[PDB]
Amino acid sequence: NTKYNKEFLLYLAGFVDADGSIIAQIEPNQSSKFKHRLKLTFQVTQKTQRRWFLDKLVDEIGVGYVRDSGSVSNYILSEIKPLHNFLTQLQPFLKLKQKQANLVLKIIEQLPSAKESPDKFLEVCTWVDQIAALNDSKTRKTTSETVRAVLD
Amino acid sequence: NTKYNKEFLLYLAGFVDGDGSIIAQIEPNQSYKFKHRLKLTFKVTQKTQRRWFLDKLVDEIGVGYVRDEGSVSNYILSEIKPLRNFLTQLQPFLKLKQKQANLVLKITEQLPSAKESPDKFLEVCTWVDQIAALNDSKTRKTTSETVRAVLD
DNA sequence: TCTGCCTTTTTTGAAGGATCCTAA
DNA sequence: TTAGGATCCTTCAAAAAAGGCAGA
Ligand SMILES: [Ca+2]
Ligand SMILES: [Ca+2]
Repeated sequence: NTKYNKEFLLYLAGFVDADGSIIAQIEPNQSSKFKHRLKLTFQVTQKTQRRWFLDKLVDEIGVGYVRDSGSVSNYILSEIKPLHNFLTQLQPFLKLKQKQANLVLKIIEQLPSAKESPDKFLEVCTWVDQIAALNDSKTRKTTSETVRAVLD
Repeated sequence: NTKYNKEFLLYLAGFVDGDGSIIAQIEPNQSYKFKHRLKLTFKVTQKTQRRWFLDKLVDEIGVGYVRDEGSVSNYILSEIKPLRNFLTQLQPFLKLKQKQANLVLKITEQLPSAKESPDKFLEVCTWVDQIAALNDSKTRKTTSETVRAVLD
């Protein structure tokens, strides 16, 4: 558990509320127990000319990585434990994405029990739905109702 | 002056570096002495469903206003004196738009003596050029060299 | 099985301007 | 003339997903 300084988290929270994204997904997958799995991603996007800003963020957060997608680059953090540690410390300072971060934390904490009960899995999938509802969601396909249908 | 608190300025600088814009323009208009005027705008854009965020900004900055543009809204500050007071305080905390902020402050400081000679109006115009260079400029038309219709 | 990373796509929600109006 | 506001336009630079591979 890296501890992050407060002035860093305040500025970063403003920047995340603006250019960042807290993304929760349900992905069909026949080899997982309930034929789906959850993905949680913290992302900060920026034009590739300013990839230096994202490279410095990776140094400061101490985990995650930067990838180029031609025109733009993204800082990505997905690994569950460091994602939990990071969002736990950022969320107090968030204003537009606070609810999404707290949902992600709730999901992460219930993950252990999600993976042994289909109705607990479903409940967690409804929290994913709530995240997407708070985001500017436009291309989403798999929802908790997709999961419920498939569970037979 | 209105003296802003530190935690407000940290968060806002991150938000501004993300969704904000520090804009300097040279507008052609035959009724100004030099056939142009300088226009300086601090802008924060957000989707209109989140216009309450921008309304709150008016209250916290204590000047400026919010304009609905249909799909998105903008907080706008361009009145020269409060703009100068606000950017002076925000500038230290900016990381992507710090130079643009300092150019606007520099221009503002010279405006008075700008409206009193060619050569020095043109000089200020090159400082506008430099802010546009720092921005992701894509639709700019009137530059300092356009202003060389001051040539007679 | 489970997780984290890789690749790619969609559609804006921003950014960064240009131009027009009007009082004092 | 001037400052500040009002209307508008362009072109992305973001956001927010989708789908897939493979090592553990
Ligand atoms: Ca944004
Ligand atoms: Ca941005």
